[PDB]
Amino acid sequence: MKQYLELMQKVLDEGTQKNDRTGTGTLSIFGHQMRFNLQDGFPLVTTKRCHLRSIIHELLWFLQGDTNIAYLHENNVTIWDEWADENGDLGPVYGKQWRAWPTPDGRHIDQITTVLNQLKNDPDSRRIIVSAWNVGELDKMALAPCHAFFQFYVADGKLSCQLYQRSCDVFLGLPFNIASYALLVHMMAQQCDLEVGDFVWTGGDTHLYSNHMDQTHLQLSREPRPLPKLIIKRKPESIFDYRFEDFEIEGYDPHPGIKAPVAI
Amino acid sequence: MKQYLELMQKVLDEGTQKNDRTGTGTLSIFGHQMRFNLQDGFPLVTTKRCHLRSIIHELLWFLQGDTNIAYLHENNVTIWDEWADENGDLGPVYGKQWRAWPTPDGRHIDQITTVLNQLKNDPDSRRIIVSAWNVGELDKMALAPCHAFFQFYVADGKLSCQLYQRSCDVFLGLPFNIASYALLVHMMAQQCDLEVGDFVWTGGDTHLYSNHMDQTHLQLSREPRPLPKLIIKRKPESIFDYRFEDFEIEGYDPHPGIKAPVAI
Ligand SMILES: O=C1OC(c2ccc(O)c(Br)c2)(c2ccc(O)c(Br)c2)c2cccc3c(Cl)ccc1c23
Ligand SMILES: O=C1OC(c2ccc(O)c(Br)c2)(c2ccc(O)c(Br)c2)c2cccc3c(Cl)ccc1c23
Ligand SMILES: O=c1ccn([C@H]2C[C@H](O)[C@@H](COP(=O)(O)O)O2)c(=O)[nH]1
Ligand SMILES: O=c1ccn([C@H]2C[C@H](O)[C@@H](COP(=O)(O)O)O2)c(=O)[nH]1
Ligand SMILES: Oc1ccccc1Br
Repeated sequence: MKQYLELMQKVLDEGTQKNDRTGTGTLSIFGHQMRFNLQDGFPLVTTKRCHLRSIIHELLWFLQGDTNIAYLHENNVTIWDEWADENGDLGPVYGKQWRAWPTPDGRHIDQITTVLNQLKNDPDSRRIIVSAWNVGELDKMALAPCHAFFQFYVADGKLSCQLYQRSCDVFLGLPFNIASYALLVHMMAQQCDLEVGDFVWTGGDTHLYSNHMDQTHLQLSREPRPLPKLIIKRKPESIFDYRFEDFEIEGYDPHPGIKAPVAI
Repeated sequence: MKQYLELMQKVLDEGTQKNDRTGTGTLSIFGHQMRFNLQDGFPLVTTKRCHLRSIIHELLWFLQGDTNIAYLHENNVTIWDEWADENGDLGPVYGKQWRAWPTPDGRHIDQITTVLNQLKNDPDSRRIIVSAWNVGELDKMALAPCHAFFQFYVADGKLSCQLYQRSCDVFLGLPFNIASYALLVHMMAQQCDLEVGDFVWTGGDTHLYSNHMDQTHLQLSREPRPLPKLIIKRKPESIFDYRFEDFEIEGYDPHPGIKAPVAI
């Protein structure tokens, strides 16, 4: 899509050359922001084929708060395999913080229920926030949260959300990340009887890996196509009762997929 | 400043009529970002006179990590008076989280020292972050953090920083907030022997109060003037050893101050 391709081009034109944790070099920029009016269509990249299966399962998995990959495995979703230990545990990553942020006094805070309580009883609140950046638990996590913190906003009967992504691989991760949060907004909006507003993506270290340059130029040579439409075939009794089959993408006609390998 | 006036105009043209904490109505937008190349001069608004005295004392106070207002009072800084209790305590706000974030196991994490350690040993890290959004301690704070978290970035020998502000009164608080963080970047850069890069400001609920409309129109009618230059007269042995007198602003020639009252 337009916003995405503009960012890719920006990284190419303005990015500075610098490596990553003892590894592949990158071109990076710091601080960028894109806005997607969800009423204009579901923001699933069209300049390359993207699959939503893993994205949907991962989101349902996050919402359940259990950080063991068992559920992902039961559905043959392997995106977290390289980070899980022999027992399938990842430590207190995303889901754990979203649903059970541990306090110093022994309590566990359900931020998702909190946000829903706020959207229902105090929609104009300026602190409808969910943070996964639990400083005291970073060392126990298989990896530090990338999509670290998001905030909701309501105006004119529409639900908007802004995500702060501290680090972003523009080619591989960004499309996935945008789709994931767009889905969450639709789900939250359905549960609150609200229309969807804007999804605002804000990035920190936004980069392109040196070995994805040809892939980037190829995708930039393609014209974005009309965005698909997200359909939720059922209204669950709560944000925790959604099922994989409840989602359907309509009118998605992307260009062919583009493979982008990674170093180890 | 150009960026600041543009945001102010944006709120006026695109803002939605939204009410706030049972009180004064506002015009608000959600999600915006501004960039200040600190190499172009210190970002202290010139379309209205702004005083840095309280801003400097508050930052030094944040860095010391003590949340009692005693130090502020010793220097006749009264900006936190309305939120402090009879003993002058504010609960675990900003400073406490920056310097002693409590973990579930009883430890207290010094995020400022952590960040300095990162800038010195691993400047390319994509997780040089400080967060004041401690979910488990929000209820104990006099007020929920507004400038909720920030991230540093290093490229070409320059230090940049991006702040996420969840809520922002564009007229009264923003100028203060921008100056505060710009000062922090200068201090951090001096300690790490780096040049100053960009300060990126990202906002959540960005608004203008209905009773500040005349004041806004007045400031918008004024032409911004060349930005001043920040001078640090001494290089302390550490980020915690700065003193009020170490700072000096050169070439600040602003338009007259504009008073903006608040309801109670
Ligand atoms: O670990 C991943 O893997 C894939 C991946 C795909 C092809 C490829 O060449 C490489 Br490298 C990686 C991924 C994505 C969806 C899937 O259904 C499967 Br399976 C795998 C992936 C693509 C895009 C974003 C991803 C993010 Cl944000 C996290 C983890 C993965 C990830
Ligand atoms: O609590 C404040 O007060 C002042 C303030 C000034 C005039 C006025 O009409 C009203 Br209302 C409030 C402020 C600012 C600097 C000072 O030296 C002193 Br004293 C007071 C203020 C101005 C701009 C930003 C502020 C922020 Cl972000 C926090 C707290 C204050 C604050
Ligand atoms: O949702 C995600 C998850 C991971 N990554 C990327 C970011 C970096 O490319 C790499 C992680 O490196 P660090 O930021 O942790 O240093 O994986 C993303 O872009 N988006
Ligand atoms: O650094 C600061 C501190 C406070 N405020 C403002 C934001 C809102 O105008 C009000 C706080 O309202 P809530 O976000 O808490 O609802 O004070 C700022 O703009 N900047
Ligand atoms: O395989 C797919 C194709 C299009 C959209 C989602 C999936 Br998953």
